[PDB]
Amino acid sequence: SKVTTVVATPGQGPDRPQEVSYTDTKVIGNGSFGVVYQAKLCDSGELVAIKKVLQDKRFKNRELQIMRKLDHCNIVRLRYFFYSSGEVYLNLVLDYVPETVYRVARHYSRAKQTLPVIYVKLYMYQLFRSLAYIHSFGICHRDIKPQNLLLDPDTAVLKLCDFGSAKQLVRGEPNVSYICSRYYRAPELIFGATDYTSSIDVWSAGCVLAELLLGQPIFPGDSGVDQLVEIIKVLGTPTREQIREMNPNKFPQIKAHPWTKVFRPRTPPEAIALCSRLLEYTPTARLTPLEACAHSFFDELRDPNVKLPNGRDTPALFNFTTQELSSNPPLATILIPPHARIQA
Amino acid sequence: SKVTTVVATPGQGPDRPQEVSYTDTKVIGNGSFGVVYQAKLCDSGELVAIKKVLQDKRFKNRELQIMRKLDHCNIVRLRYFFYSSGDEVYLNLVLDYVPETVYRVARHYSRAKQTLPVIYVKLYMYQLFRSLAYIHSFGICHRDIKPQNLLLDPDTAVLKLCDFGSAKQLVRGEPNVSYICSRYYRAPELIFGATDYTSSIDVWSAGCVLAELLLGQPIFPGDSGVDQLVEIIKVLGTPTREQIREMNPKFPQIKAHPWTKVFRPRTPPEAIALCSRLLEYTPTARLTPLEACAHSFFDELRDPNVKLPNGRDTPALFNFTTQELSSNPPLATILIPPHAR
Ligand SMILES: O=C1Cc2c([nH]c3ccc([N+](=O)[O-])cc23)-c2ccccc2N1
Ligand SMILES: O=C1Cc2c([nH]c3ccc([N+](=O)[O-])cc23)-c2ccccc2N1
Repeated sequence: SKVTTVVATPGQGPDRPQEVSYTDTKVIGNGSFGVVYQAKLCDSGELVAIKKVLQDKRFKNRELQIMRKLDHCNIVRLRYFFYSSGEVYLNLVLDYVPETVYRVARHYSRAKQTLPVIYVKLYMYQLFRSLAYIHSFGICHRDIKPQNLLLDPDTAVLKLCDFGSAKQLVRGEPNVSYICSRYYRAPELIFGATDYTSSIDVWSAGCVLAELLLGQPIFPGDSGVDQLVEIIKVLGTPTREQIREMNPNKFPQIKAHPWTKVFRPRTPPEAIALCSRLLEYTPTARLTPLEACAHSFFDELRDPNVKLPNGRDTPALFNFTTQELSSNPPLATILIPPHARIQA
Repeated sequence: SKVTTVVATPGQGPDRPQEVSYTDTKVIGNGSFGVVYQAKLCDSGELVAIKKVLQDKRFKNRELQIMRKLDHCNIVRLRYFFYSSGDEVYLNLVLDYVPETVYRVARHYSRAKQTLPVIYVKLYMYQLFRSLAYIHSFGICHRDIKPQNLLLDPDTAVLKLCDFGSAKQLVRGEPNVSYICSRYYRAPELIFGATDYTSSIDVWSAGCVLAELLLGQPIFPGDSGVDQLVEIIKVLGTPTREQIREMNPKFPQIKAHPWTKVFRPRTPPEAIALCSRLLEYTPTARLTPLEACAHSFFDELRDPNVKLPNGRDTPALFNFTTQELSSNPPLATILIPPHAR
């Protein structure tokens, strides 16, 4: 079988060129930006994904510069990056994860079942950790959706991926409002706001949580108008002031439709509570990623005896860094449970 | 079975209600605005669709107001309208029922690995452009042109534009929301968030429907606006800074993909030519609905001997009114062929 050898720059270490060899190359994605292949590293035999993008000589690649400064257990890792031609192409060698929340959720959905809540807790918590981390650098993902949430079935580790839309948001600087996928767009983006903040990622994460609980997207619609109608059916009509906070300079008025009426009976009240605090019209009213992690809905993950259904221990959930906690250090008293603090 | 009698107001003419009875009611759709039922008029036996929408009684329904004013062979007709309740009040629009949609017809061919015969692409697109020329002559923009809102009668090949729930009279200098129009059919200026767009957004949408019928699939798919723009750039090429200015409100620099390379071989050159004149970055550069009708791609419909594959004659295609031609009267010399009475 064919073996390709390239010389690449390490994704995060010091600039020490490495000779990398991979085989069994095969396509696994064709997203507008470029091609996403899967390959097998000759030596270790580990699987990797290679995102190949056309590199504009005009400017430096934004995804690459962002990926180079990230190092977190819940963010897909950039192992190496090198250029080729076959025309100038940037290749990003990333860790390959077997599943996605999108595929897992679809499997349960067409089997008429919902994902056990223990998994909803583990997945959402890890997503909020990854967001707390990138937001601490002022970086907004801008495309949070089930397809960009990679999962390892056995360990239950979740990893945020695809930073092709990510960007450092600077106060006072305008940003395009046409990023983010259909069902997951915050109201301010639908209204065309250009001064939105990182809280749009929080709205998107809230849509993912509601979707895992419901078994289907919570705010579907092929047009922004249809999406807003679904949002209004649940949150109610926006006050003129809330519309002002979403920013952008006439819908059939409806009242506060209980969130308890939204999900099936049995749904943990804490899950419903969390959704209501994430999916808020006013962007400043939504919980921050870190506050979300500290929410009572995730208390079970902080119990000393918690275990995965398959018997294994839960993945690392409390190894927080100073960087991660910077938005609100005091939260550590809740985020790091007593038993994770025993010195032994 | 069950018979329902209401006192309904005729869609057109003097506001004079009459008793109307209907039977065989059944849900046939669930839209965001409201349920859509089918029913049979007890007198005529004709089938009708009834759209029920919650009515904020302190204001006049815009869809109703626009519909009461429209009368065209290629626009679904508002037969009657009436109110009912469930302390909540509903406006019920009694519209003519049409058996098919371009969406369903196209899907049928698509999953059978075939494409709709071009004679139908011509008939359907021409009728859609006639309906657009008509509503635009009143300054009304549909704002949601897509396969699902194009009704079809299989036997006569008559097409009727429907669902005016997003339609609005566009007034120069007045701002309009940019979040109307469905995903694959949104003009670039809407994707960029323009608030001063014109009726030409309907033309871009119609161009997307034409390309889709020729291709067998949507031409500018994508779950985010960014993805949609990439697909648009792959075909039209990168927008000049000026074209971006005309659309109003950091992309790679790809060059124009020859339109002929876009469709399968065999595709009529005129079809390709029409698409390129509809799908233009600069909104003022796109053909007007009336100019589109007069395009050479539709010449076959103007041939005296044209017939539908099923042997029947084509539907009415030349009965233009002064209102319809107002944007450019001289086009009548092309629009109404010599043989046309
Ligand atoms: O590591 C990957 C690569 C990968 C998947 N989806 C993605 C979306 C975006 C990107 N990306 O690099 O941007 C990679 C991936 C994907 C899909 C199915 C199964 C496994 C899986 N895993
Ligand atoms: O006249 C209708 C009503 C109807 C269809 N689609 C629609 C989309 C919008 C509206 N509307 O009133 O807005 C009515 C309809 C539809 C669908 C399948 C088969 C026939 C058909 N016919």
